[PDB]
Amino acid sequence: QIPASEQETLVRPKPLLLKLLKSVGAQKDTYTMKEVLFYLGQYIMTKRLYDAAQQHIVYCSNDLLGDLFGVPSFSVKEHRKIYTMIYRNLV
Ligand SMILES: COc1ccc(C2=N[C@@H](c3ccc(Cl)cc3)[C@@H](c3ccc(Cl)cc3)N2C(=O)N2CCNC(=O)C2)c(OC(C)C)c1
Repeated sequence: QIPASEQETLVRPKPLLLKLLKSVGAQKDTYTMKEVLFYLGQYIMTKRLYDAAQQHIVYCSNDLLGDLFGVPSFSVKEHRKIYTMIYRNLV
């Protein structure tokens, strides 16, 4: 859904997103978008923001992730919409 060139572009998270990434072991100030998604995925799995019965929805209410994305839940199927929510959180 997302072109490879766009996934491989270097970006600079704002500090709140950076906090999130660091919490699951990220160590740098800049990442490709593909790396940002890897660490966000790790964060969702670590904090169990998944739902066993309807796995395609992430539940992020009362979590830093929901404050950054501006939503209490989102569909994992919507890659462009997820990219947009992440771009809001970059310098
Ligand atoms: C039918 O149910 C599905 C279908 C697809 C996905 C999914 N899809 C993957 C994905 C989704 C969006 C993008 Cl832009 C890239 C990769 C990845 C993922 C990565 C980052 C985020 Cl923010 C959310 C999910 N993701 C996953 O499958 N993940 C999350 C990361 N680590 C995992 O072990 C599994 C899914 O994830 C939930 C279990 C959270 C459930």
